[PDB]
Amino acid sequence: AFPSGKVEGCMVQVTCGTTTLNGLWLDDVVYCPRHVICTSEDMLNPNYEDLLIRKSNHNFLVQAGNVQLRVIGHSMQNCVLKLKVDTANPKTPKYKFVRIQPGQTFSVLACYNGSPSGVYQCAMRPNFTIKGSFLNGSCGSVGFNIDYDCVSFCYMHHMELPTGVHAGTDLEGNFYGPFVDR
Repeated sequence: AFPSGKVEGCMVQVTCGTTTLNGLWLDDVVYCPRHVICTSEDMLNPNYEDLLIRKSNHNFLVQAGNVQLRVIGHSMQNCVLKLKVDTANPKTPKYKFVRIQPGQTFSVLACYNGSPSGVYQCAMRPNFTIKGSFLNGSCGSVGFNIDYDCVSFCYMHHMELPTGVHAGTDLEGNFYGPFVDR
Protein backbone atom coordinates (compact mmCIF):
# COMPACT_ATOMS: atom_id res chain seq x y z
CA ALA A 1 0.00 0.00 0.00
CA PHE A 2 2.89 2.38 0.67
CA PRO A 3 4.45 4.04 -2.39
CA SER A 4 7.71 2.27 -3.19
CA GLY A 5 9.67 4.92 -5.11
CA LYS A 6 12.11 5.75 -2.31
CA VAL A 7 12.88 2.05 -1.82
CA GLU A 8 13.18 1.13 -5.53
CA GLY A 9 16.24 3.38 -5.84
CA CYS A 10 18.04 1.33 -3.17
CA MET A 11 17.49 -2.20 -4.50
CA VAL A 12 20.53 -3.96 -5.98
CA GLN A 13 21.55 -7.39 -7.22
CA VAL A 14 24.07 -9.38 -5.16
CA THR A 15 25.81 -12.46 -6.56
CA CYS A 16 28.34 -14.79 -4.92
CA GLY A 17 29.35 -17.80 -6.99
CA THR A 18 26.10 -19.22 -8.35
CA THR A 19 23.78 -17.59 -5.78
CA THR A 20 22.05 -14.34 -6.75
CA LEU A 21 19.58 -12.41 -4.60
CA ASN A 22 18.44 -8.92 -3.63
CA GLY A 23 20.39 -6.42 -1.58
CA LEU A 24 19.60 -3.05 -0.03
CA TRP A 25 22.04 -0.22 -0.82
CA LEU A 26 22.17 2.56 1.79
CA ASP A 27 25.05 5.06 1.93
CA ASP A 28 28.14 2.97 0.99
CA VAL A 29 26.79 -0.31 2.44
CA VAL A 30 24.78 -3.11 0.83
CA TYR A 31 22.72 -5.31 3.18
CA CYS A 32 21.71 -8.81 2.05
CA PRO A 33 21.06 -12.23 3.63
CA ARG A 34 24.28 -13.91 4.68
CA HIS A 35 23.39 -17.26 3.13
CA VAL A 36 24.40 -15.77 -0.23
CA ILE A 37 27.95 -16.96 0.58
CA CYS A 38 26.59 -20.51 0.84
CA THR A 39 26.56 -23.10 -1.94
CA SER A 40 24.28 -26.15 -2.20
CA GLU A 41 26.01 -28.40 0.34
CA ASP A 42 26.84 -25.49 2.65
CA MET A 43 23.18 -24.85 3.54
CA LEU A 44 22.87 -28.03 5.63
CA ASN A 45 25.49 -27.25 8.31
CA PRO A 46 27.18 -23.96 7.43
CA ASN A 47 30.12 -22.48 9.30
CA TYR A 48 29.40 -18.85 8.44
CA GLU A 49 32.58 -17.70 10.17
CA ASP A 50 34.76 -20.02 8.08
CA LEU A 51 32.89 -19.08 4.89
CA LEU A 52 33.35 -15.36 5.55
CA ILE A 53 37.13 -15.81 5.73
CA ARG A 54 37.17 -17.97 2.57
CA LYS A 55 35.52 -15.27 0.41
CA SER A 56 37.40 -12.29 -1.01
CA ASN A 57 35.88 -8.95 -1.99
CA HIS A 58 36.01 -9.85 -5.69
CA ASN A 59 33.85 -12.90 -5.00
CA PHE A 60 30.98 -10.39 -4.64
CA LEU A 61 29.32 -8.98 -7.77
CA VAL A 62 26.98 -6.08 -6.97
CA GLN A 63 24.95 -4.35 -9.70
CA ALA A 64 22.59 -1.38 -9.48
CA GLY A 65 21.20 -1.63 -13.00
CA ASN A 66 24.21 -1.16 -15.27
CA VAL A 67 26.35 0.51 -12.58
CA GLN A 68 28.70 -2.00 -10.96
CA LEU A 69 29.60 -1.45 -7.30
CA ARG A 70 33.07 -2.52 -6.17
CA VAL A 71 33.08 -4.32 -2.82
CA ILE A 72 35.93 -3.02 -0.64
CA GLY A 73 34.87 -4.67 2.63
CA HIS A 74 32.51 -7.29 4.03
CA SER A 75 31.39 -7.94 7.61
CA MET A 76 28.68 -10.01 9.27
CA GLN A 77 26.10 -8.66 11.72
CA ASN A 78 23.99 -11.56 13.04
CA CYS A 79 22.31 -13.06 9.94
CA VAL A 80 22.84 -10.13 7.52
CA LEU A 81 25.96 -9.55 5.45
CA LYS A 82 27.14 -5.93 5.17
CA LEU A 83 29.13 -5.21 2.00
CA LYS A 84 31.04 -1.93 1.99
CA VAL A 85 31.21 -0.51 -1.55
CA ASP A 86 33.34 2.23 -3.11
CA THR A 87 30.35 4.52 -3.76
CA ALA A 88 27.58 6.07 -1.67
CA ASN A 89 24.03 5.73 -2.99
CA PRO A 90 23.02 9.26 -4.11
CA LYS A 91 19.35 8.23 -3.74
CA THR A 92 19.66 7.17 -0.10
CA PRO A 93 16.47 8.40 1.62
CA LYS A 94 16.05 9.39 5.24
CA TYR A 95 15.79 6.06 7.01
CA LYS A 96 16.01 4.13 10.25
CA PHE A 97 15.85 0.49 11.30
CA VAL A 98 13.02 -0.69 13.55
CA ARG A 99 11.84 -4.06 14.83
CA ILE A 100 8.10 -4.76 14.66
CA GLN A 101 5.71 -7.41 16.00
CA PRO A 102 3.30 -9.85 14.33
CA GLY A 103 -0.05 -8.34 13.44
CA GLN A 104 1.47 -4.99 12.46
CA THR A 105 1.21 -4.17 8.76
CA PHE A 106 4.05 -3.14 6.48
CA SER A 107 4.70 -2.90 2.75
CA VAL A 108 7.03 -5.36 1.02
CA LEU A 109 8.77 -4.51 -2.26
CA ALA A 110 9.11 -7.93 -3.87
CA CYS A 111 12.12 -8.00 -6.20
CA TYR A 112 13.79 -10.63 -8.36
CA ASN A 113 17.51 -10.35 -9.15
CA GLY A 114 17.49 -6.73 -8.01
CA SER A 115 14.51 -5.56 -10.08
CA PRO A 116 11.34 -4.35 -8.31
CA SER A 117 8.33 -6.45 -9.29
CA GLY A 118 5.56 -5.43 -6.89
CA VAL A 119 4.66 -3.84 -3.57
CA TYR A 120 2.25 -5.50 -1.15
CA GLN A 121 0.83 -4.87 2.30
CA CYS A 122 1.10 -7.80 4.70
CA ALA A 123 1.77 -8.72 8.32
CA MET A 124 3.55 -11.51 10.14
CA ARG A 125 1.37 -14.22 11.65
CA PRO A 126 1.77 -14.96 15.39
CA ASN A 127 4.38 -17.62 14.51
CA PHE A 128 6.46 -14.84 12.84
CA THR A 129 5.88 -16.17 9.31
CA ILE A 130 4.31 -14.61 6.22
CA LYS A 131 2.06 -16.61 3.92
CA GLY A 132 2.11 -15.40 0.34
CA SER A 133 3.22 -16.55 -3.09
CA PHE A 134 3.95 -12.89 -4.00
CA LEU A 135 7.33 -13.47 -2.21
CA ASN A 136 8.31 -16.75 -3.85
CA GLY A 137 11.82 -16.30 -5.19
CA SER A 138 12.42 -12.94 -3.60
CA CYS A 139 15.34 -13.51 -1.23
CA GLY A 140 16.55 -10.21 0.11
CA SER A 141 13.41 -8.17 -0.54
CA VAL A 142 12.72 -5.72 2.27
CA GLY A 143 9.64 -4.55 4.12
CA PHE A 144 9.11 -1.00 5.31
CA ASN A 145 6.77 1.70 6.52
CA ILE A 146 6.80 5.40 5.62
CA ASP A 147 6.75 7.83 8.56
CA TYR A 148 6.25 11.15 6.73
CA ASP A 149 9.53 11.51 4.82
CA CYS A 150 11.47 8.80 6.67
CA VAL A 151 11.62 5.18 5.49
CA SER A 152 11.51 2.71 8.39
CA PHE A 153 12.96 -0.59 7.19
CA CYS A 154 11.68 -3.40 9.40
CA TYR A 155 12.01 -6.64 7.46
CA MET A 156 14.28 -8.57 5.12
CA HIS A 157 13.17 -11.84 3.53
CA HIS A 158 15.61 -14.72 3.97
CA MET A 159 14.01 -18.06 3.12
CA GLU A 160 10.92 -20.02 2.12
CA LEU A 161 9.93 -22.71 4.59
CA PRO A 162 8.78 -26.20 3.52
CA THR A 163 5.18 -25.20 4.33
CA GLY A 164 5.22 -22.38 1.76
CA VAL A 165 5.54 -19.63 4.39
CA HIS A 166 8.43 -17.16 4.61
CA ALA A 167 10.90 -16.23 7.34
CA GLY A 168 13.04 -13.13 7.70
CA THR A 169 15.06 -10.82 9.91
CA ASP A 170 15.17 -7.19 10.86
CA LEU A 171 17.86 -4.98 9.33
CA GLU A 172 20.17 -5.75 12.28
CA GLY A 173 20.23 -9.42 11.27
CA ASN A 174 18.02 -10.85 14.04
CA PHE A 175 15.45 -13.36 12.83
CA TYR A 176 11.80 -12.79 13.63
CA GLY A 177 10.92 -15.88 15.64
CA PRO A 178 13.02 -18.96 16.34
CA PHE A 179 14.19 -19.54 12.77
CA VAL A 180 17.77 -20.22 11.66
CA ASP A 181 19.42 -19.90 8.24
CA ARG A 182 20.50 -23.52 7.87
